[PDB]
Amino acid sequence: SGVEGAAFQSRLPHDRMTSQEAACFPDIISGPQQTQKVFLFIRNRTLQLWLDNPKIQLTFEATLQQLEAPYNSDTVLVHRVHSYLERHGLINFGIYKRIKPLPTKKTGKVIIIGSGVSGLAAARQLQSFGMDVTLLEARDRVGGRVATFRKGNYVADLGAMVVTGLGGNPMAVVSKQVNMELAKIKQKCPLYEANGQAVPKEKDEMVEQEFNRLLEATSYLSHQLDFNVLNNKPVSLGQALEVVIQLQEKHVKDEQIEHWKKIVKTQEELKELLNKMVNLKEKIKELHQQYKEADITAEFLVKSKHRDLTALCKEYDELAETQGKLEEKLQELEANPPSDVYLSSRDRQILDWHFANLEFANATPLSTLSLKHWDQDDDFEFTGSHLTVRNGYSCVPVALAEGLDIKLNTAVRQVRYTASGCEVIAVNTRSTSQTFIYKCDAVLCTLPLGVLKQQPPAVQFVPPLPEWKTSAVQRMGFGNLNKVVLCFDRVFWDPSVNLFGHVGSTTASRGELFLFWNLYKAPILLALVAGEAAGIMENISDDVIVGRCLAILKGIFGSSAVPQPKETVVSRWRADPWARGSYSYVAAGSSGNDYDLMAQPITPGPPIPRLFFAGEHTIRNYPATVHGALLSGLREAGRIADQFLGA
Ligand SMILES: Cc1cc2nc3c(=O)[nH]c(=O)nc-3n(C[C@H](O)[C@H](O)[C@H](O)COP(=O)(O)OP(=O)(O)OC[C@H]3O[C@@H](n4cnc5c(N)ncnc54)[C@H](O)[C@@H]3O)c2cc1C
Ligand SMILES: O=CCCc1cc(F)cc(F)c1OCc1ccccc1
Repeated sequence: SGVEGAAFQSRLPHDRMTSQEAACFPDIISGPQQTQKVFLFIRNRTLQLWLDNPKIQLTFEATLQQLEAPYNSDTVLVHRVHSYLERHGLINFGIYKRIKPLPTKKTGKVIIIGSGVSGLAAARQLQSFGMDVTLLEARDRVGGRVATFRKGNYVADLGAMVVTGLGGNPMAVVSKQVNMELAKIKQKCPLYEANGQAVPKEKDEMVEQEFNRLLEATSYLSHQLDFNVLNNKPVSLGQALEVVIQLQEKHVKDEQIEHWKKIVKTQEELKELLNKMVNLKEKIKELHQQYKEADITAEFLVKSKHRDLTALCKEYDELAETQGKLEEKLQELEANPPSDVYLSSRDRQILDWHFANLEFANATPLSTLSLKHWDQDDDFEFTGSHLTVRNGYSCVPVALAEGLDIKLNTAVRQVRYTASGCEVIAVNTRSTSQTFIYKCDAVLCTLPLGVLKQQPPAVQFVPPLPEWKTSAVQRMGFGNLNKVVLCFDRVFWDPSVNLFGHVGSTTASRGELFLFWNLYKAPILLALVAGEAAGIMENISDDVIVGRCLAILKGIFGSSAVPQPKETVVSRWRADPWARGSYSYVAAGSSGNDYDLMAQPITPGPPIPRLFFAGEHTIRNYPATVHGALLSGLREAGRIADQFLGA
């Protein structure tokens, strides 16, 4: 349906109130059911008006004018619902044409640290709400971990590049607003072994299905058998995977043992039977000779010796009847051995590609992921196919930056917060002698988790952050993932596949250049460096790592088919001082709850909150994504306005 679709697109149940709405509308939840349904229709229709045209501000008046009778008669309730949706960034978010120009006198000063998607999303909200907002950004550009390389006709994303399903995804709104060219990813992904040979289809399917089985077994271990703690330590996904593989190997060795036992027993029966048949020949050879050694006692002696001879001969033919039914049982047993091994050496390498793919998705070696919680956010996945941004994902933060007071090359060094306000201290990255002091009423920190983890600290908080916050910072995972960009003047790969895989020769290096992406107008290939390889490869110069790419590609397509690239770029996110990694993951011994702790604002001791937090590491249901960063900025903007302008 139409207004039901609007609730779904806003990640809301179309036919009941959320807890958040119950808090804000307690008179509605406690009142008659009929009025609750009116509430839900006003809410849903208001979201639909916005989602149907997110390029213009949806005002209260225009909401009222487009509601049909009887709904356009309860002016007060319509206003209450519009205001709530607006305050929480469910309408009039992103970048859109303002109908009401900005209030000329501001109310409250907010310093936002970092001009990534989360800081930008919050900044636009707070500016719309009539506050004085300034973003301090250490880089010479906005976007943070959205970072697009552009040169000539080449476009390639070094950070985020994939939009997950559009159903429920706020990026569907921003896409319309910014005019992103999205293109669905084709799922075919042929694999090539380290020698460049294609993986045959049957081995590809067999190994993939085994990967799915192994992973489902860890989830059974975790969520049915509750094997999540061992020797007082949290079990990791990698650890659980090693256990389920050990049991598969045990199973192979057992069935092998059973099979050898069947062989041996059959051999022993034949050995015994032949020995018995041997003695029966000796017994018949002795009688057959006493049949030639030969009257009335003689005419009856032949009858008796022929009766005796041919009975042993019937005994012997019957034993040769069992002899065949045994050595034919032996013959098919030797021809039907069970498997020698669980995984052939090549099978294992292929299985390690699927593990590498998973270390890509989580940005970290599997031995670091929480067995119990590594996929705690699964239930919030959007619907629809995934897409890539053909024109470069930087179009989003560049569009969101329009009209904001953004200070580039301005690196925050110290954040001071008291019950009387805040001071942010920063230095000019092009001239670190120049120092700046920003006074404000509230600080919104969107620093990446990697920066918050840095010891000694990059940014100093005065007073120091509370232990409950720093230990959550310490527990949470912050992974790494890198990309080699190869720009050619000609397409030598299969233009109709967006993905192909390189199967590494060893487990430890399985994430090295394991996945290639064909996404762009110009002849560009992105290769991923995942897992353990991601951090280690940053120590390799561009030319050497490009050379290793070219060797892989020369193996797949032929040495003469691969020309030298015209431009190359290599990300080093861990070594990047303004990121120190790629994105959070649920580390063994962490949980979704640490994401809630990260989102919690700080209040100076006895008072009102001063220091606020946004960023991909602060949103439990959508971590490590652009949409989660965006949602987190909208959330903190609502919280800050509630504090400084009233709920
Ligand atoms: C390699 C890679 C691949 C990814 N794959 C995807 C994908 O395809 N799709 C997806 O949805 N997500 C993906 N992600 C994740 C997504 O890009 C991030 O989750 C999101 O961009 C983070 O936004 P943020 O605002 O939380 O942080 P950021 O974008 O990092 O914003 C923080 C900002 O603070 C700035 N800053 C740092 N230190 C200071 C300081 N001292 N003073 C001032 N400013 C400072 C930084 O420069 C930055 O601009 C990927 C990320 C990477 C790096
Ligand atoms: O390039 C960036 C990938 C990072 C990433 C981190 C997430 F936490 C969730 C994502 F959706 C995601 O991006 C697309 C993706 C989806 C599934 C598996 C792998 C990647």
